[PDB]
Parts: sequence; structure tokens; C-alpha cells
Amino acid sequence: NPKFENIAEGLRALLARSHVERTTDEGTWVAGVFVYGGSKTSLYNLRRGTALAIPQCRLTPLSRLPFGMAPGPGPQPGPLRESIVCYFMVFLQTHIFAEVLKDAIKDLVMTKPAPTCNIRVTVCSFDDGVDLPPWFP
Amino acid sequence: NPKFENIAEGLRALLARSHVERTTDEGTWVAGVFVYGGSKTSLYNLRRGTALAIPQCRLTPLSRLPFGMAPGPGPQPGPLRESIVCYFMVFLQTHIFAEVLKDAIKDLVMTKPAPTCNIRVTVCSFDDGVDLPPWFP
Amino acid sequence: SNPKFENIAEGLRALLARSHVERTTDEGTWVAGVFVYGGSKTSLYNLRRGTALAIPQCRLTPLSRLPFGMAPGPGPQPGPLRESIVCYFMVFLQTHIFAEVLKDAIKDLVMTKPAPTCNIRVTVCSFDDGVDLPPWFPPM
Amino acid sequence: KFENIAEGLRALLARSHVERTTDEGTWVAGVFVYGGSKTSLYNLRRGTALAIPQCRLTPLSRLPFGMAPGPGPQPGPLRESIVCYFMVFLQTHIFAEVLKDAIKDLVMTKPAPTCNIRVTVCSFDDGVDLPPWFP
Amino acid sequence: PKFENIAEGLRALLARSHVERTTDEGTWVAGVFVYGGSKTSLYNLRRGTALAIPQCRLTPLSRLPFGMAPGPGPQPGPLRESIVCYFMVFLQTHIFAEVLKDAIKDLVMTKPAPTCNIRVTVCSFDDGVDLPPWFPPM
Amino acid sequence: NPKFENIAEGLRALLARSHVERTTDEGTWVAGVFVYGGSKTSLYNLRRGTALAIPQCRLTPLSRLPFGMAPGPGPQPGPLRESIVCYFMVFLQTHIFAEVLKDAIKDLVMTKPAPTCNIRVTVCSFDDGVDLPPWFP
Repeated sequence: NPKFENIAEGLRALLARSHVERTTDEGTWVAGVFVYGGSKTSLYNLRRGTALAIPQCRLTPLSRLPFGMAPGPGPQPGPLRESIVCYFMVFLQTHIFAEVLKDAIKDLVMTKPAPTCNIRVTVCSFDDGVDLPPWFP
Repeated sequence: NPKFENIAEGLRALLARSHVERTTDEGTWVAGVFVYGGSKTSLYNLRRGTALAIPQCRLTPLSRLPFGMAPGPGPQPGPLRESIVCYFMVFLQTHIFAEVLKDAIKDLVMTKPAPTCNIRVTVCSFDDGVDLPPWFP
Repeated sequence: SNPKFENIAEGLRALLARSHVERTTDEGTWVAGVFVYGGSKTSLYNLRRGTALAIPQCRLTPLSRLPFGMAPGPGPQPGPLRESIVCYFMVFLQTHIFAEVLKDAIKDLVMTKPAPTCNIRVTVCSFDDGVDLPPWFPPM
Repeated sequence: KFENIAEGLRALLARSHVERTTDEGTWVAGVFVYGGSKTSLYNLRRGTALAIPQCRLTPLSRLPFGMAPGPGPQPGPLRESIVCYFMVFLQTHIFAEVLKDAIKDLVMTKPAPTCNIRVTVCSFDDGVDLPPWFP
Repeated sequence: PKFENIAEGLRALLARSHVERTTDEGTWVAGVFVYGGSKTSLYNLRRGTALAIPQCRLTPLSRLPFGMAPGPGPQPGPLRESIVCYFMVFLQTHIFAEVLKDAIKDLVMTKPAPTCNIRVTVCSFDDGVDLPPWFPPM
Repeated sequence: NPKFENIAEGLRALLARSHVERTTDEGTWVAGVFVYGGSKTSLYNLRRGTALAIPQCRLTPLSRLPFGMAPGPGPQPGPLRESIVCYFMVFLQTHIFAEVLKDAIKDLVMTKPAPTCNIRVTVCSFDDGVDLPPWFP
């Protein structure tokens, strides 16, 4: 139940502003939504909420982002150094639904208190798709 | 670490075939390379590889991939259901180097024994960039 | 009366209203349909009860089971009679164009719903020589 | 009676040289078979399976009513008749036409209720994704 | 028995297309790759093919490895063997390989499972296959 | 048993002369390399060596070849008669790699003593592909 379900319905309502295909005949994972920032807890609930709102997506677990640039060129962190900023990924079978989900998430968090309103999202596109392992039950 | 530097040397030779811009003044994380499959340890080895070869990039830790589709109608895996297939993400400031690193990684692993040769990779693009935090700590 | 059914019926009605196409002919012939399958047994049945309520101009099979398709590779294949637990039902319609409209409606409707309802598939079908469903007179 | 029908059909199918399967493996066509009696459709079903390993069959089920003979009232969409049917899935339209003819040609040589069986070809715009068998 | 029945099937079908089966050169430049079905049905088809076509050469049955595992996980070894069998037919002409493939596909099509599950593809050898010369042993 | 490993490396180095794809997205087995002659043992080690060099290929087991043409007027062999000459087949996904592997095997055995130098190889192509049985572990 909530916070997950309330986030779930929140998104469902926004996703409904658009009429767009969520799936393709190909079945390939060519689109995605990269969601990061806020706090671990705020990302956690948004994630769970997203799973309930969109059965046709696939989600990474939570994980942590590396650092970015300086300035002061002295020096940059290793490419391996990890911040405390968390993220997760949404795989989608269409680009257009991925925009709708981006907007949905951006519109939904901007009405929330911190840290949830500090959550950032962008569409990502995968040149060759991502071949998620098939499920055989 | 033998196995890491042999990898880094592999990648370097290959990346050397193509001297493309790796950085921009903007410093923006707009491109990436999405690496997955193989085994957990070979993947980790490749991630450590890339770290030493390419100081201009940033890397996530390993995490898990969800499942893709179930064949046929009827039951599909949850969005949150997680496989044992691992992935990591490489952030890059330019799209052309993302293309080059994908080509390098693919050309490198295909000549290697399994399971390393079963690693997959695709460029990815971030519509509005990824604001990785600034480093200092 | 049966919320789960009337909810579904209201869903379809809302969507069908997007396109007020001819649903019947003077001919009265069943030349088209909609083939609805997958999901779960209970979700599919629920969709069938809702479709009944929304569209008095159609006729519905009960649920039954689908056979298996192809086995991958050059090995043994399922018998033509082998039955899976995947269910289906068919909708008979007197026009091809309302069949198209109804397929879009079912599809648009279930894609917003939770699993397993969202895993229901549908396709228009059409019958080269019509289907001569039997005439009905109250028995009773 | 299963094994006389099977051959009844193979002999007619043998008149035609048409592909039964594709590389896609998709189920894009069917033959919709109904009427007669339950038993007459049941034997023909069992028979079709023996004749054609490349097809897939629904079990027997019941058909709903059509239109009222007059005014009416009209039947509900749900009311079920005692008339039976089954579906044959096929990977090619052309085979479906050939199997339709074979079935029509075979039953018209039998006594009632078998000669009252009806069949038409049906085409699925998008295919029917029958579940894969591993098992 | 089951062999001569197959042989007659192939015979009747090949007669459709009266193509050159042999060459002056006597080189083995084409094939027909027959697999699937069951081991016993495949074997029957091989014995029948031998009886119908004296101008061809046949391997014994042997097994096929697996192809691809789906997804990005573990794959089967190059050496891993399945229970699917195959055999190969060597032919001296590419056009008879096409026709024999057509005949084999047309024949199994009509047959019960598992025979109807046998697949077949033409194949082409770029440099031929130098099958050894035969002389009757002592 | 290290006999395998040295042939493995023998091939890996020759294959490296050419950068070509070993796999396609279709994943269809449309190319092959047909290897025969020498001796059963010479073929056996080359086979094992081949598997080690090319994790992307698939190998039939060893088997034996039928005979070809009679010399001169004499009676022909029956289509069934088996010789003592052995063979094996290499399934590949691309024609171009098949060529590469054919040259590599030819180049590798031409340097060895008999009977290994008597091993013969030709590329083959499969009009319709070979539907190898998929693998579910």
C-alpha cells in the first residue's frame, strides 16, 4: 500500500494525459528513463510506485552515481569513485512512452516536498537496444 | 593487478585507432555506454579495465538487470523482478567517443574466451544530460 | 450490479464513443470478429462480461483454451490437440469496421490496467464466408 | 472413425501443393468449423489433427446465437446455443483455403449430421500468439 | 518396408525435375543438409535416399550442437551436443541439390510426426569436398 | 592435452589477422567450415583447438565420410559406404568469418607434419540456415 500506491496512482493519472503505445511487436528495449537524485528513500518509493503504474516497464535496482567534473582541474576523481547520489533505470519498448514517463515523473515530483522534488529524470536512448534476459516460468 | 591492466592495454590499443574528442568545455554527461552480460566477475574485470584506460569517463558499480519479456501471452515477470545478469554504465561527454568505446569494447571481448566474449554493449544517449555530482571530498 | 463488470463496461463505452461507426447491417451477417486471449482466466472472463454489457450488438463465445504454438528448433512439436492453460474468447460482429474499433478499444483499455489484465491480447479477425450463428427464439 | 476421416482429409489435401508452414511460424490464418452435431464435429476435429500435424486446434466449444427470427427480442451477447465449433490455426492463408475446401469436400459426401457441418476461412489481422511449447 | 516406401516417395517427386545429377569432373560441390525429426525417422529417410539416388553420397547420422542461448547470459560450448541428429548428402550439381531438397521437403510435409519435423537446407561447398576414391577391397 | 591449447593459440593469432564480425543480430547459422582428412586424431585436436579459439562457433562431433567416385570403369560405391576418412563441421553466423577461419585452418595446418598437413577445409553455405536447437540451461 502507500507510499507506493499513492505514487502509483499519481503517475497513472499523468500517463493518461497521453495516448501512446507502451509496447512494440519487436519487444525490444530501446528506450529508457534515467532517474536520480533526491534521496535513496524518495527514489525507492518512486521506483516501487513506477512498477505498479507501468507493468510493461522493467526496472534496475537502486544504485549509486559516480562523480562529475571539478572545476580547478586539480584533479578529477577516479572514474570509479562513487557519490552518495542514487539512481535507477526504467527500460521501455518505445521512445514516445519514455517521454511521457519522463514528463509524468517530472510533473509528479515538482508538487512534492524535499527531498522528493529534487529528483531528476531524463530520457535515454539505446542505439542497439538492451537485451534483457528472457523470463521462462 | 594483472587482469585489469591487460584489459586496459587492450582497450587503449583499440581506442588509439580513433582520436576523437573525449571532453567538452561544457563538461556535460550527455552520452554513455551500457555494458552487461558475461559473468559477474568478467564484467567487473572489464569495468576495472575501463577505469584505468579512460580517465575522462565515469562508471557506475555493477548492478543487476531486470528480465525482459516472457514469450507468449499469459504471465510476465514483474517490473521489479531481478536477474543475475549484471550491467554497468559508462558516462561520457561526447557521443562520438561513446561510439568509439562501444566499438572498442565489442572488438575486444569477441576475441576473448567465454564468458567475457558474451558481454554486450550499446551506446546510450541522454536527452537532457546526467548531472553527476561535483567532486571534492 | 457486478462492479468489476460494469467498470469494465464503462471503460469500453468511453473508448468506443471515440468512433460512432456502423455496428449492424440489414444483412445481419456475422462477417467479422475480435479474438481476445491471454491475461488470466478470471481477468479474461471479466473482460468478456464487461464486453457483453457494453455492446448488445455482439455475440460472444464462452472462454475456452488455446493450443500451443511452435516449439523452438528442429525437435518434437506439440500435438495439434495439446491444450495450454491460456484462455481466449471470440466476439462476433456484423461489420469489419466496428471490429477494428472494438480491437483498439480493448487494447487501449487493458494497457492502462494492472497485470494480468494488461497482458490480454486481441486481434481483429474476419470470416471469408460469414458465420451462420443460429437464430434465437425465447424458449421460454 | 477418427482414422477414416484423417485419411479422407489427407487424400483431398494431396490435391494441392501449398506450403503449410512459414519461417516466421506465426499463426495468421484459421479455419472456423461449426454445425452438424457435437459428435460429428468431435470426430472431424480428432481427424483433422491426425491429418495435419502442422495445425493447432481449439477444443470444442459452443456458439452464441445470431439474430432473432423476427421483431425480436434479440439474444444477449452471452447466451449460448447448443451448436458447436472449433478453430484450426494455420501459419499460411493458402493452406487455410485448401483445408477449408478439403473439409467442405469431405463432409458433403457424408450422411447427416456430418454433411451439415460448415466451415469458413478466417484471417487474423495481427496473428494469434499461441503460447510456445518447451514444455 | 519403411526404406523402400521413402525411396518411392522421392523417386516419384524427383521425376518432376529431370536435372543433370552428375558431371564429367565428378566433383562434390553441393549438398543437402538433413536434420531434425527423430533419430529413427531420420535414419529411415537416409536409407530411402540411398535407395532412390545412386548418384549421391551420404554421411552416417551424427548429432547437432546447440545454437544460441537467448539473452546475454551463459551460452553452450562449441562442443556441447544435443540429441538432434543430421546427415549430409553430397551431390555433384547444385541444381539437383535444389530439386532433392524440394523433394525431401515435399515428402515429409505429408507425413506423420515426427518425420514431418525433419528440416532440410541446400548447402554449397566453395572448393568442393574431395571424398576419397573407392575401389572394392580384396 | 595441452595439444589442444597450442592449436587454440595457433588459430587465435591467425584469426586476429582479420577484423570481422563473428555474430549477427539474426543469430542464424548460415555459414560453415567443412573440415576433413588427415587422421582421426589430427582432426580431433584441431576440433578441440577450434572450440577454444572461437567460442561463437558450434561443432558437430567427428564422423566419417562416404566415398566419392570409382577410378575408371569399375563399379561405383553405394551412397552408404563409409571411408575411414573423418570430418567435422563448424557452424558460424557469418559467411565472412567462415572464410577467415578457413584460411586460418589452412595456414595453420600447412606448417605441420603429416598427417595434420593433409587436413582439408572448405567454406560451405546453407541456403536456408541451419536451425540448431536452442539451449536453455
